[PDB]
Amino acid sequence: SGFRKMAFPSGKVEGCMVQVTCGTTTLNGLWLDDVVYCPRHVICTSEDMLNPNYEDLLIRKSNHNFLVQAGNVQLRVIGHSMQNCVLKLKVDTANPKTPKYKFVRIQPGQTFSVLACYNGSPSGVYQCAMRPNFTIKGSFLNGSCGSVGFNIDYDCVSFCYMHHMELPTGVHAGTDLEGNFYGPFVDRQTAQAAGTDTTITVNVLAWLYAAVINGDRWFLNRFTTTLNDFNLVAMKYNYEPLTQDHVDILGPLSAQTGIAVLDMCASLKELLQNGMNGRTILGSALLEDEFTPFDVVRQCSGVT
Amino acid sequence: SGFRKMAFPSGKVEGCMVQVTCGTTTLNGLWLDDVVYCPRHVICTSEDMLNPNYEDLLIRKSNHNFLVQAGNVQLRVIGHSMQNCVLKLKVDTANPKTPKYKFVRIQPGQTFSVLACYNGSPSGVYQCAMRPNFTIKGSFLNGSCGSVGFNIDYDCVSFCYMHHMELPTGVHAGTDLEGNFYGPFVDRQTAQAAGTDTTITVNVLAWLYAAVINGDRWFLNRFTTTLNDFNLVAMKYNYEPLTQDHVDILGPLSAQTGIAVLDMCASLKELLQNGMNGRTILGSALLEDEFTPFDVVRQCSGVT
Ligand SMILES: Cn1cnc2cncc(NC(=O)[C@@H]3CCOc4ccc(Cl)cc43)c21
Ligand SMILES: Cn1cnc2cncc(NC(=O)[C@@H]3CCOc4ccc(Cl)cc43)c21
Ligand SMILES: [Cl-]
Ligand SMILES: [Cl-]
Repeated sequence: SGFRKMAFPSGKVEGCMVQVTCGTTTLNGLWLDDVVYCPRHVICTSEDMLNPNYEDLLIRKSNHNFLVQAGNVQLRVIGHSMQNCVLKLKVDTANPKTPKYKFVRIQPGQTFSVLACYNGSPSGVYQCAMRPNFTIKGSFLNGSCGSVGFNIDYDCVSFCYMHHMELPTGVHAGTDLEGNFYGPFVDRQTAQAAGTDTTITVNVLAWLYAAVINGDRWFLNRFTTTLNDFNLVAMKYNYEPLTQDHVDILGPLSAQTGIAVLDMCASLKELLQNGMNGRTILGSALLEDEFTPFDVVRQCSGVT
Repeated sequence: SGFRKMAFPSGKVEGCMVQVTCGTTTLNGLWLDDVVYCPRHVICTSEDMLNPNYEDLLIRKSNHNFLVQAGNVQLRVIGHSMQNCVLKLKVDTANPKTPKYKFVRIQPGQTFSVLACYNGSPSGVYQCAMRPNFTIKGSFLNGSCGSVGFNIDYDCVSFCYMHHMELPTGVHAGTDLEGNFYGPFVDRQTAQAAGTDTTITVNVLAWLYAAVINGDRWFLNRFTTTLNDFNLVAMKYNYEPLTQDHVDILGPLSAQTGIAVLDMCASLKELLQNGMNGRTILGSALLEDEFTPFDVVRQCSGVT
């Protein structure tokens, strides 16, 4: 028992991290096969960030202007191209530590681990979720750009995020491994405000099932609700609308605990309306929404 | 910016995990050099756990009764010994992935990362702290025994914990890499209740400094306190007494933010007395105590 904000083991992704330097800018790159992926703003000065024409800035850069360093040895860049907001630097050596991998674009509500890096060196690993406003609440400093978000399916690493930017409000923006930003953000130092950060209802429900599985049962009540009834309360609390797909997704957790999905919805409805009353659930004084129903099943069953 | 419960990169420790089987019991082992460390209860049946005489049970076991499997290849056990509550299985091959390492016994309040494993395979990584009652609030299931807790100092892994047991209240108990349990726990299936789980005051103060560093400043007040005055309030809230050593430890965070340690103590004193009033600090509705002052500095400066 016990339920923790758990990240995937990072070793497979640590073996992919490299340092990319272009001129006076140094960020992280992801080395898979003979390609190094990094944010295209590696080609900018802090002044170019204000209004960058990336296609024009890139005309002035050649293969030798990109200094790629894996560990403490230099990689030879034999080609470079821009795919959306990422640069792909073709090197002459295939990464020997390249794991089985995929590039996936995730939906809001989905969770992933992040291996925060500085100068191609991993500093830490943590779990976060793609918010409904397409930002992430990470922990990134200057030099952390190029750090990646991922999920592991036994031996296959599914890369879903590359860190690019920090909005004025401290939240984070980035792209998938094809260079397409999550949400409306652009790689420009311009005022970009995120939209409403709603709560991922399906994830809160999954976390309430993890609490019942791990012995926290105080919040369980004698009521039930309907999808329409629960969604009226959820809207009022800036919770995402719950769909029949989310109910289906919760099916296995509902089977494991014997608590019907709509009964758990009524438990959540009362927690929203009454508050925690100074109580905690899985060591938390707030309703956690960064555990998907798949994460709950994986952690509670011990998938390796 | 952004402040997350961050674990150390786990790759160095993933390369040490092996599966240890003795009879019908299978748990995890830590392979460093030509030695495999694992909990001594690998030699017990679920019935032996009730009242085990380990020295007697071990008489019946030979080198060939310990099946050590690294990845999918078997290791040859050429010796075995019991050190306190751990078994050291000498193998004929030195682990090629053995990192630079140390065995350290940590004090309560200290934090470390845990790489949870099942059948020698890493399933996840998370951060936790040695509680003042010498338990940890981990996430471990049946088969997770032998999973280790560690800290990294650049390239040196300091192993501080091996998981052994789950108390009836869901909390966790284990030993250091010398086999000595943290606290009073014994490797017996007997009623063992943990003592008071007090809050690690120095860690809460360090986390309040991380909040000010990352822009959460609402809780800052116009008051100051003394060590004696703050400790009267802290005792009443089951907070650990704050010492001049803890004040000295906070010195650098105090310098970075310009907020005197005793001023932050008064901020904490008011949060304890008034509550959060439905507000959050670093995305938390409760005062987090599993970040040491060293963790705050490391994460906020990006030590790799
Ligand atoms: C500067 N900085 C501090 N903590 C950060 C965490 N993550 C990222 C950054 N970096 C940025 O956001 C830079 C700074 C200049 O403005 C822009 C504009 C667009 C883009 Cl794509 C990147 C950036 C951080
Ligand atoms: C059974 N189990 C379930 N979730 C666990 C998480 N961590 C550990 C265990 N295992 C144990 O605690 C076993 C079960 C039998 O009782 C004892 C007694 C002493 C010792 Cl050292 C180990 C154990 C877990
Ligand atoms: Cl910006
Ligand atoms: Cl027990």
